[PDB]
Amino acid sequence: TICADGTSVANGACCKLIPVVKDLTENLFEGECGDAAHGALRLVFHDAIAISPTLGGGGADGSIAVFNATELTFHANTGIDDVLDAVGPFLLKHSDVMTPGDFIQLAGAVSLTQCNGAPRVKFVMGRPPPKAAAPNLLVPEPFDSVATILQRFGELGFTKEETVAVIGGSHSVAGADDIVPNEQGIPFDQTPSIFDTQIFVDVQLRGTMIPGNGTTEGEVETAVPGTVRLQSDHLLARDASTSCIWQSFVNQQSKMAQVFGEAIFKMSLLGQTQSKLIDCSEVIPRAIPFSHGPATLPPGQTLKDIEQACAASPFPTLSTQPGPVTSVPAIP
Ligand code: HEM
Ligand SMILES: [Ca+2]
Ligand SMILES: [Ca+2]
Repeated sequence: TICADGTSVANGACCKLIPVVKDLTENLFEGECGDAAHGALRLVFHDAIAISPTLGGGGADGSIAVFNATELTFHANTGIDDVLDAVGPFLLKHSDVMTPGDFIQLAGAVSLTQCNGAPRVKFVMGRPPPKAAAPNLLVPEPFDSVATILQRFGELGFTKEETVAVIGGSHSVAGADDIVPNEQGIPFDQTPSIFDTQIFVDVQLRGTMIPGNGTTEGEVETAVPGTVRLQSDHLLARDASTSCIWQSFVNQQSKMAQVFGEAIFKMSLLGQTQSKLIDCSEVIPRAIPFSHGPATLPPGQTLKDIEQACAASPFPTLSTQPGPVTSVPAIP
C-alpha cells in the first residue's frame, strides 16, 4: 500500500504511523542525537525489561507511561520522570493511532536513526494496552552484579552477546542526569552523539577519577574527564563471562550495530506474541551511515592503561587520539 506521503508499506494499517515518525523526528528529536533521543532510547529498556517469568510484569506494554504514578516510585526508574516530561506529550498526542507500548518502541527506533552509525531496527505494531504496573525490582540497577544482570537478561531470552551489545551500544549514545551529584548530561563515552565503539574502549581503561563532588551507588571511577562510569559497565567489561564479548566490539562498529539492532528488536517483543503483531518496518527513517574512523584510545592514554580482562585475545592495538587531555563536553 502507498501511504499519503508516498511510502510503500506491506500493511496499510502502518500508514497512520507516518505522521508520528515525522513529528518525532522534527519536533521531539529535532534531527539530533541529543538529550531527547537519549531519553526515548532509555525508555525502551525501562518499559520492556520490566517483566519476569515468576514475578510478573507485562514487558513492552507501555506500563511505564500509563502506570507512571506507580512505576516512577521505583528507585531503578530514577530520571524517567524527566524523560516522560519530554516524550510523554508526544505519546499522548499520538494515542489515537497506537498503544503506548507501540509508541515507546517506535520512538526508540526513530531515536536511533538520529545517531551516526546506529542501526535501522525492525518495528512491529499491535501491542495491547497494559494491564497493570510492573512489579518493582525488575529494572537492573547500576550496582547489580554481573551474575544478577545475566540472570535477568538470560531468563528473558537474551544471549550474553546480545546483552553486552544492547547495554554497551546504548551507552555509546547516553549520559547520566542522576549519578554525578547536581550535574546533568554527563556522557558515558567520549562521543554521546555517535553510535561508535568508544564506550567499549573508555570503560576498559583503568579508572582514575570521579566527576563532581561525590558518588552515587553504582558509580565507579572513570578514565576520561567529563565522563562517568557505571559499576555495571565496569564489571561487564572485566567479568570472565562477558569480558571477551566486551572486547570483541572494540573497533568493530558494524558487528556491534548488527547485534545491537537484533537485541533491540528482541527487547521490543518482551511480553508479546510475535504472531499477533504487524510488521511496520518501512516507517522507520533511513539510518545515518557510520562515518567516523577507527576506534582510538583517548588523549594521553596508552595500551598500558587498558585493564586486560579477556584471556583469549589481547586488547586491540589502537592508536591514541592526538593532543592534550580535554574534558568531554556535557550533553546540552
Ligand atoms: C544492566 C543494564 C543497564 C543498567 C544498569 C543501566 C543503567 C543506566 C543508568 C544508571 C543511566 C543513567 C540514568 C540517570 O542518571 O537518570 C543510564 C542511562 C541510559 N541508558 Fe542504561 N542501563 C542499562 C541498560 C540499558 C539498555 C539496555 C538501554 C537501551 C535499550 C539503555 C539506554 C540508556 C540510555 C539511552 C541512557 C541515557 C539517557 C539520557 O541521556 O537521558 N540502558 N543507564
Ligand atoms: Ca512495561
Ligand atoms: Ca559514542
